[PDB]
Amino acid sequence: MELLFLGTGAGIPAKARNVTSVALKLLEERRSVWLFDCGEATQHQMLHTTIKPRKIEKIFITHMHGDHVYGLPGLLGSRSFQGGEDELTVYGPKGIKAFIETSLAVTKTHLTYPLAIQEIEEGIVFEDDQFIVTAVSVIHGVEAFGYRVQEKDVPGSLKADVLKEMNIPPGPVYQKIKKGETVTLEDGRIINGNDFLEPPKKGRSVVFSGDTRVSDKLKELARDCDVMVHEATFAKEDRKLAYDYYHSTTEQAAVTAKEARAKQLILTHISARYQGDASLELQKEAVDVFPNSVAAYDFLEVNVPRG
RNA sequence: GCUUCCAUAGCUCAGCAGGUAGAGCAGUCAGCGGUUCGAGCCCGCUUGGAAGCUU
Ligand SMILES: [Zn+2]
Ligand SMILES: [Zn+2]
Repeated sequence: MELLFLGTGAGIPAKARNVTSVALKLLEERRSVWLFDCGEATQHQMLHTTIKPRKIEKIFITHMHGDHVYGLPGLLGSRSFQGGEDELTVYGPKGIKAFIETSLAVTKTHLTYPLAIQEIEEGIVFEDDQFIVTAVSVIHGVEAFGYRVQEKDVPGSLKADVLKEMNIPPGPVYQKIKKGETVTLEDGRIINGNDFLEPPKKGRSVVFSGDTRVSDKLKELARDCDVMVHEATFAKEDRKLAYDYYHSTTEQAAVTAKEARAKQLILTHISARYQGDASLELQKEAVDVFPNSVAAYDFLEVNVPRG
């Protein structure tokens, strides 16, 4: 589980930072990549990385603003052109279906893969045996969301040495014991799988805030998460600019991660006003409140470790 | 440059939901790391081959 930042810029693209797009690498977990917002030139940034368009399984959109969506028709089109076979699921607010379908029909684009566009609302957006994604409404003026990718608890390691010692040879019965199933051995021996299993390991959690003002709903959504990817468009000084433009400051994002009891905070959606040298100042403004703060820059890779 | 299939006893390609290597002849399963109880098979990356590259 890795977080590759493709775009850390707010509103209009800059030479330093391209517009918003964060990739959630799940190659070991599910052989795929999950995108969090797809602003213009996301595909272009992807050409300088190991992430391939065909590797994308689902794209989650926070809000309909152009710096988060204008990369969608190009990325979807290229995936089909690279020989895309597997399904792609676009999650977004009301308007995303109109935007994708119109931009693909007028351009005369026929996808070589199935496209599912789910117009989401506050609650569980996607759920299966491995992951559970929940969206929550955020303060931005326009219909905006905050996502949480929650990895469901994995079953504990097999006490294989215990089985080997008990004259149980390694074979296809080992995966059945790993599930906890009461197995009937070749020589007629009944054993409970759960007895030879270590305590289950707690799953990882990444939170993508999108564009938002200081929100209590976002604090609750990011409860005890491994990595909180919060937007910090402005600095501590530009507090009034943040309110009037429906955004958050470095200090505001740091207070949220502190109260949510998050392990790490990554500041994204940074204004073009602040340069490479000024980025450290923004990071230190957040570090004073929440120490494990990182001000994200283009092509930043952050690993999400397990417990 | 990109994206997709090939590299296994000096040499023909056999292999299976991943269960501890099956043959013709005078086994560092290309390297390394990871996932896993366990990797030829799964995920990375580094090497050597082949084929596509119109929104
Ligand atoms: Zn934005
Ligand atoms: Zn916005």
